Amino acid sequence: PYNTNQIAKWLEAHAKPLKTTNPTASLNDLKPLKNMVGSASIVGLGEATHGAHEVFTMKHRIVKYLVSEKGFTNLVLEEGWDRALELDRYVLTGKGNPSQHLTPVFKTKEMLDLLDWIRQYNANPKHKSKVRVIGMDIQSVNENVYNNIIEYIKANNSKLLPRVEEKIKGLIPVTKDMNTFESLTKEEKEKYVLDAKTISALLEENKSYLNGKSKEFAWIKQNARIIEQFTTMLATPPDKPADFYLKHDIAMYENAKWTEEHLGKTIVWGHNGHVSKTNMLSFIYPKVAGQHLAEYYGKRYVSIGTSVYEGQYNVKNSDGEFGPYGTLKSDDPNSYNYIFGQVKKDQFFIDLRKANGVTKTWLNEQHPIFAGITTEGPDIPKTVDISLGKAFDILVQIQKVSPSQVHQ
Ligand SMILES: [Ca+2]
Repeated sequence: PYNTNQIAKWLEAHAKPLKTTNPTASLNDLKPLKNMVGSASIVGLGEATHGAHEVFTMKHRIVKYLVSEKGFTNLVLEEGWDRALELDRYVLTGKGNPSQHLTPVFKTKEMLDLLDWIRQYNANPKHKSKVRVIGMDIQSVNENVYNNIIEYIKANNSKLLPRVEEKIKGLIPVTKDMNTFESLTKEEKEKYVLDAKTISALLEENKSYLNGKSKEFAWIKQNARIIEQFTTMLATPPDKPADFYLKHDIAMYENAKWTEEHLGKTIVWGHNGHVSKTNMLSFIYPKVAGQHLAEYYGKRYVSIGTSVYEGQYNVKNSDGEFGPYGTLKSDDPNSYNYIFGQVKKDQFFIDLRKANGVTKTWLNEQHPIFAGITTEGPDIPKTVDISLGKAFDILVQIQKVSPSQVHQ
């Protein structure tokens, strides 16, 4: 019968102290991460919640470390693939207005500082590599995605445009948002699902007449893949309600995999529930992106999760408004939050894969942990059971958080 008070002492002796959560502070305290990450090709970096300032800034510091010390060149955000096309343009050319395309919950100062740092890093002649910004989410398929396909066909094989031109013209108005598409008739969604399949099929058979062995054709093909991901996910029949979510994270997984496979060492930035190696969002998801990633990459995928203890965070209230209405209550002494919360350090990280004794056993058992869902409601659990040692390879604990600095 292990003693959780002793476990908290073992954690203290093996915890790597984090000096600050300030993005501009020295990266020296992150050095222990070099060997923890090792030669992994893709690292999941989760956020305990989407509404905490310190969580965002600490993740910013890690990206910084991974980019300048471990060769990572791609940041995949839990953001729409279409919206990120504009964020990528911003960090590449400095042109555009980032906050205009960021999802509402991410329209924050921390997010804009992260993007600005990436923009700066990319314009510095001393770095022999640039960081690309990709979006793995598909809550919509705006017109910019369609124009990429239109533009590439017009330029490489304009003769093919007729076969695609208004399949996309009809798809544009119904993919502007999930509500428009799901509010369609069963027969309608299926026709659009076919229109998307056809567009992708068209690019595939005319591969040789479109400079198919190139890296730009790879991009185009993926852009078309996004349309299929969106249409298929929302064409899910009512007799299989769980498939909406299964397909959702299968797509995010595919987009994160596509990035690593075509662009290199990648960083998957998203919620703890989407990068964990086990399903902690089982109350809605049959499987999450992180399980597909671990399943395909094995030791090539490293999963880092963040955890909290005390403080306040932004969350949507009983009226559905996003604000500083979240208050952490790590009252339960059996939860990972309370236990890691007893470590006498403001911030620290640790390699869960290196745990020994009872701590190792305890990490492989199911225990309560703050869920961090963006909405607070009667049917939304505030905590969920999870095996920390199975969900994450590395844990970063931040004892006190405050609300993200959401634009006003
Ligand atoms: Ca999320």
